[PDB]
Amino acid sequence: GITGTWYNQLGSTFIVTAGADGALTGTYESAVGNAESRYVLTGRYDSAPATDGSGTALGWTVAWKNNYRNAHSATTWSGQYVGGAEARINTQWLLTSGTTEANAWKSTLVGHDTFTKVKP
Amino acid sequence: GITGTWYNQLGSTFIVTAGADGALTGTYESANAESRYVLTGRYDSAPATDGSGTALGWTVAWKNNYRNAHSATTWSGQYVGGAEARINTQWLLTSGTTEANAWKSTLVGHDTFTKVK
Amino acid sequence: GITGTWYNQLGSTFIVTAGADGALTGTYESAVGNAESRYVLTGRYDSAPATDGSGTALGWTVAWKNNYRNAHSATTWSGQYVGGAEARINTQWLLTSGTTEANAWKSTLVGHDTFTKVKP
Amino acid sequence: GITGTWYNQLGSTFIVTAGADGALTGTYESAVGNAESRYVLTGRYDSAPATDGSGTALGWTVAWKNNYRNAHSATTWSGQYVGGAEARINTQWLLTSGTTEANAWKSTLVGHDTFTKVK
Repeated sequence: GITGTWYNQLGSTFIVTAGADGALTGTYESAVGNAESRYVLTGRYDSAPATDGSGTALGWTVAWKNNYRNAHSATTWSGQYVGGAEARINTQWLLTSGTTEANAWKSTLVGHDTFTKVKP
Repeated sequence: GITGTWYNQLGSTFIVTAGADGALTGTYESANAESRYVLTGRYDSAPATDGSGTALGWTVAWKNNYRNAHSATTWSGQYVGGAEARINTQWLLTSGTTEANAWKSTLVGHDTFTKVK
Repeated sequence: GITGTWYNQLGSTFIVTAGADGALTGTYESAVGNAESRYVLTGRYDSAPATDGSGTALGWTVAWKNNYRNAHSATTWSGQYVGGAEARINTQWLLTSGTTEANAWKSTLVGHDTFTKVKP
Repeated sequence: GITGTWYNQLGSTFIVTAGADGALTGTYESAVGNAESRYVLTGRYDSAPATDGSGTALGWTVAWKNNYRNAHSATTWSGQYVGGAEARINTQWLLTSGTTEANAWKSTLVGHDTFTKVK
């Protein structure tokens, strides 16, 4: 299932536990950006997905502050878990930095990450 | 300044506690108990003090004890304090789909939250 | 209709002509970023919208190169025109910069612009 | 390097001409290529990109109306072209449908497409 250790296409490490109540908890270690070591993540997933072959919807957030760095920013990943021989979590993400109002127009980056249980 | 009740532009209500460890926890009501859902997320607990906003994000999975849309929304944005405080966000809403329908699985939009209705 | 001079919430100026064949042409002047004076835009719109009260879908692109500056980037706006007492074009946009592969993960900003024929 | 036929990961095809002035013009279609699947495309690209190894920024729009059908929607692709023997156009896209105001919150889909010169 969702619980386990996942890697995105750039080598970031996503260590997640999916709880009975729909909770996602764990740590994220980024391979890019103003980041170093692990950061806390929390999120939610559908704990009773459809039974028609559909994926399992989920999302989570990392605020890029830990005991060693603070980038004044946060990423959310929104996506779905797809089971099978090679399980996969396909996501799109938004990375918002704290800005002044005049700079808010350039506050948010967008991209897509795919996660598997093997290193890229 | 984040902890409390917030209201978006379309009649939703966003109730949150910002914990000392960077946690966001609370409930989201998209319109009674049938419409309330758990939310969890994170925020920058040590933001800059130069006029910049406070970065944050949270997730709602659209399942409760009454309904299940097989979908989840993430909001990514920043809190801005002051007399007219706001949380300005962009969001992604992914539905569980088959592989053939995955290309149309994700909606995008934006929400602005205020402390007054 | 769509043809006219529009302004977004930051004061950018969008001068557009909607042709009978579905073509959008005109110029864009940005209130923000590495930009000066007018830039070419081209795009498309639905020349036969639904008759059920729905808006009119459209989109356009600006490459941020003109005779004065070149930011090595391009924005696309995707949205719909909504007729009314206060006509409005509501959009969401993607701004992609030319980058190296190592920097591609942070190549794309995302936002939302609303345009009116009155400058806010 | 942009002018020619490109294929995405899901069976769509587009033929584009990159003009000297920065114009993109052409047609977007399905793998089958039947007339009912073909739509006009129009966009812009950076006609003087950097020389430091960066990609070439571009974007284009397709409104999903042709002589045969009308989905009352339009997609914009925003991305960069990367040349070489394994040339690519890497994009993210937004697909907005015309909606009433009550339904505008769910008017816009987002995704990503990768285009290659080979099927």
